[PDB]
Amino acid sequence: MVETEPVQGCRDFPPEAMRCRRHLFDVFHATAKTFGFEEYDAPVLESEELYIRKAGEEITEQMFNFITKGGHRVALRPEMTPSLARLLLGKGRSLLLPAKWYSIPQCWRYERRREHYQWNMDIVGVKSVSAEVELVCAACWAMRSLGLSSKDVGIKVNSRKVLQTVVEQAGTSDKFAPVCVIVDKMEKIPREEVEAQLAVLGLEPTVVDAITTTLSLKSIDEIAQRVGEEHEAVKELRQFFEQVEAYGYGDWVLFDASVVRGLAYYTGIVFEGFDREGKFRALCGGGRYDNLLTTYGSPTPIPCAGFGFGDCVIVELLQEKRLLPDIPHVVDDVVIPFDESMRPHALAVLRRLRDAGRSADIILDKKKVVQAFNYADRVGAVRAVLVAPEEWERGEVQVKMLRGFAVPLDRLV
Amino acid sequence: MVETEPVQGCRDFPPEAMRCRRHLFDVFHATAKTFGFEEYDAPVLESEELYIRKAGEEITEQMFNFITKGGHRVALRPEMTPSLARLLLGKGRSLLLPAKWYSIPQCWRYERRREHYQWNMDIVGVKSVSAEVELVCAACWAMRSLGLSSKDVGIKVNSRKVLQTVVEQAGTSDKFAPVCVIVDKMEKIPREEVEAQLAVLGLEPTVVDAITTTLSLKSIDEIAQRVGEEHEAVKELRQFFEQVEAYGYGDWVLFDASVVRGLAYYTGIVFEGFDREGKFRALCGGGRYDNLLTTYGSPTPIPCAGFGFGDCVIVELLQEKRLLPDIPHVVDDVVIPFDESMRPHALAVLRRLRDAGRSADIILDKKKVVQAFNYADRVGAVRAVLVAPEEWERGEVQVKMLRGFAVPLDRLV
Ligand SMILES: N[C@@H](Cc1c[nH]c[nH+]1)C(=O)O
Ligand SMILES: N[C@@H](Cc1c[nH]c[nH+]1)C(=O)O
Ligand SMILES: Nc1ccc(Cl)cc1N
Ligand SMILES: Nc1ccc(Cl)cc1N
Repeated sequence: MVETEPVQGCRDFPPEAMRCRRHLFDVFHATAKTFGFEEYDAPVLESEELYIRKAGEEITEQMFNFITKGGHRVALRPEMTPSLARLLLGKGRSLLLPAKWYSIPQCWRYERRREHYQWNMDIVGVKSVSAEVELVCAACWAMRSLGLSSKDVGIKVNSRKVLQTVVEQAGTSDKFAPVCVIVDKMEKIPREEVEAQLAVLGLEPTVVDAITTTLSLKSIDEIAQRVGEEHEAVKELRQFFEQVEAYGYGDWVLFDASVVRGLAYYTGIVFEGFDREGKFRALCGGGRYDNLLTTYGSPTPIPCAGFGFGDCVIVELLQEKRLLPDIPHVVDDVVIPFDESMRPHALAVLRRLRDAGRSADIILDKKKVVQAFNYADRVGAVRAVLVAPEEWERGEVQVKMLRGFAVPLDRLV
Repeated sequence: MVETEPVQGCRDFPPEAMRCRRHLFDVFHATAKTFGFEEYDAPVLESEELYIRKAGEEITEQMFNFITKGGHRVALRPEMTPSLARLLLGKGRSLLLPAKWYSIPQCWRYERRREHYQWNMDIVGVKSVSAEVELVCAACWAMRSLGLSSKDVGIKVNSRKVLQTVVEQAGTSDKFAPVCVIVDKMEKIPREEVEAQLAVLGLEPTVVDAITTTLSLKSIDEIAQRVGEEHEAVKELRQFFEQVEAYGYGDWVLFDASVVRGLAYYTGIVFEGFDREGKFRALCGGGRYDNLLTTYGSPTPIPCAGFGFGDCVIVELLQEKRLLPDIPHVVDDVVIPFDESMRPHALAVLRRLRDAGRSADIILDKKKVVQAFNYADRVGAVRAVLVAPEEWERGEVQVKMLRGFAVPLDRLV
């Protein structure tokens, strides 16, 4: 016998599971269309150097990578943003801006799940916080579309520019991205573990204190005290909250100075979806990354912002809230030939039903009417169309609503 | 600068290209729904042993495979059918039959394109030729849905049981699959090249002659002469053509004794889509594979049939026929704030438009009304909604159909 289980850390999607996945993706697609985003895709296989950012990120540490027979360093993508940037950089100035691009790539890791799907939404060429507003609104929209409300979830919001200043004032920008990465672990691991990693980086106790203090500031007015009420970060966050309020999602968003995210390239606003019961990891996460494309070699800086919204946590949350009823398969009609002699006519009928835009099966193998009705019920047919000899000569079939009257063929549809 | 081109043999899908892909996939999805097929998926990464069939197949020869760090032999799938079978075998008798499963997996190869998408349709648990009929009808349906007609394309049809007999009568079944694989190359390479490979296998000139002769038989009546009018293969092919005729696609299908296909596991009917101008490779291909699941270790034999329908040839054909007009992006509304002071109201309006199921952008960065209208035109907006101070106090906005009247907010939608 052959191994029936999938490769380590990977999921099979038989029909029942695939319907659940579809329910989720329909929402991501529908939301992207509602917000004017355009679909794109790129190869799951990318060059390894595309991710070599040298900042101690988990996403680069846990790369599912290998070498081709031709000796090329490749990887199954751990995230999409680098593919996006590559695509953007290749377009250059033929690319018209602003651009709003989205996708639902499978992404991979190696260390426990080794793949996940991640809805990516990104706005490109928009300097202002209106991009982040739109992005954050898209994510709430998606969650509400799935049945969640502001009671169930929210979106925490911060700016890395705050911490940028404190790192600048205590020194060298080259170390900022590495620090954000370490400081991201603060919620997870003890302060002792994070302090030591920051000290290992070569930062002194003075700057570490200031970092700690600023992560634990509770309101935007407190950030104004420490940084100034016209630090670009303050005006931006106020603009952001004002705009989200005006769109009607003020109950969904809030400030949190502890939110930095684990990715090196964020420069401005960052955000995280969360459940309001404290039970699950981040539902999504994102932010502004204005320098990435400059780092990839762009002559002109390209402002960007976006998020990723995984397919795991959201599903667990929806299951907990009882918002993932299994929805069984459906089909409009099941055509039932009275017997094999009636098959040709049954096919003709099947053609008519399908030509009208209906979803229709025909009983394929040899079986009794009563077996076929049960079969019809099992596949979730709305209607069973029995094709029998007597009715056929009257130009009719027998129709029976499952959720048996004689009907003229033209009336079936 | 970073490498902007994708990894060797792989395609990028920027928005313009992705729309073309979507047009094609919408059809595969829509067709699968019309025919009552159910979506499934499995990991692109599968165990290498899953494909070790030892019959000299191109699909196994050209495997994009590698070794994990844990020392496991894996591969990026060259086809889906083995994943399907694995999924089916794991379900066992909890699986209800017949089952009609479909997917659109990316599949890979290493040798020139190294990936392609392939619509897979498969019927499971159906002994009779009604499965093949349905499958063949689905493929024609798809092609017509894309704008092709019976003038443009057809589906060639044959049975391997014919050749099965001739191999049996001249000898040992273990060699049958290898022979089908060699005989598949007949159309491509010289008869001398195919003869030598069959002779290399250990088959004598007598059986080779008989093979050649039977591949070049032109009608079903000629196969009846050589094999008998009640060879199961004759009755099946007549049943098949009778049923396809009755469904209304008789002009789309025909017999061809040279069609064997390149895959080892086919046992009964096999078929190939083709363009009637002789310009392109196979558009799709499929057949019955009644022993595969027995070979994977099933206690009870499971009848199966299916096809794969690639995304390359079909597109070239549609391009040649001028049936792939580029269809530009569309969005219902573009909300234009008169200026930044109007942004909050513009957002509120944006919310209303989207709540009504409309697709809507808002101008995100700072720009002049006339720039924003041009922007609206460039994104293919059906309508531009200008939000200006004077109209706002009258409870109105300015609306202008792009494919400027004042309108009350409640009337916008
Ligand atoms: N790539 C990020 C999400 C993102 C998309 N765009 C910007 N950020 C992640 O995996 O967390
Ligand atoms: N796997 C086959 C197509 C197929 C699906 N089901 C049966 N056959 C191919 O790649 O050609
Ligand atoms: N980056 C990433 C890739 C794959 C999985 Cl399953 C999880 C993460 N976090
Ligand atoms: N099996 C296969 C896989 C990938 C490509 Cl691009 C082509 C083929 N034929």
